[PDB]
Amino acid sequence: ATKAVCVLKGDGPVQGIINFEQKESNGPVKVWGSIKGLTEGLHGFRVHEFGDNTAGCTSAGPHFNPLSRKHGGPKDEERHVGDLGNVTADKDGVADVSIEDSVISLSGDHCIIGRTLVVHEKADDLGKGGNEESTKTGNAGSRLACGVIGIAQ
Amino acid sequence: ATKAVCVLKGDGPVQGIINFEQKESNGPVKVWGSIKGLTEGLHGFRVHEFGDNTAGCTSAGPHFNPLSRKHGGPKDEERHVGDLGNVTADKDGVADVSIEDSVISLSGDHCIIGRTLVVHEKADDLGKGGNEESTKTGNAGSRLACGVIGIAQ
Repeated sequence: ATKAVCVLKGDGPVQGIINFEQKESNGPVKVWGSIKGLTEGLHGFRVHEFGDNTAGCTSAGPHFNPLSRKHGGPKDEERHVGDLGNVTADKDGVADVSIEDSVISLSGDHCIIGRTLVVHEKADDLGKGGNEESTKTGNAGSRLACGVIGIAQ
Repeated sequence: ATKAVCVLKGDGPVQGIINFEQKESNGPVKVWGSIKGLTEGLHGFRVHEFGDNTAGCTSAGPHFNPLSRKHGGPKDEERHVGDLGNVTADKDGVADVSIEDSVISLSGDHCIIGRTLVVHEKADDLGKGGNEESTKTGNAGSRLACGVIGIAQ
């Protein structure tokens, strides 16, 4: 029963705390928490390859894709392990997060610990935007805030 | 040949970037970089158990000592896995770091990825301070800055 947490920060007002819990080695991971300072609406929510913040959220690099596949949505078969979809911010700029995902993991080949969680400026195409970028980054736009995913108590 | 990195931040002016590199699974780990905003002198440098920054450096928890040994020094036989000794800040408050350690690791049982790196207010007396604290926390003082250790490119 591993747990993990992530504090999200950026140059702007976007900030939040996300928690992860995976009660079983091969079970689903529950991720919940909230993010504030967001514009009302949908925002891309992904895990990027590197837990490197030497240069802001940019150093986090590309989507976490352990097995080179095209970009897609959380429910898709053809996706990136790191694609968690979108989080939704209400009129007050606050996004309450509660997701359950069984592709990402807190251990094994899909372990996201030590990697970066990012919330993007724009909603995630889920690869259905109809252009190059879509199938690549879902056109989520700039990285608003991020943090390294650490082992929690 | 895994690599890792950590951006150190706190409530004060202390901040820096540390890099880790372990070219071989069972080999030593090189850690280097620099920290600024430090008072001139020795400052404890340790890896703590949790990559949890929900409550500043406090949430990082206890030393990373998966082996229940008494506090030791970097070169001391019995030391915590997480005890990296001290880093030294020059008159300008800058500490240049270059260490090589073979107890911590970027993989396996001593894997420090996902955990927190902290630089302390006081020098780590390496368990040689003469009291009961020395052998617990080398009498290192408050946590000046920290960051979660992430996987680097």
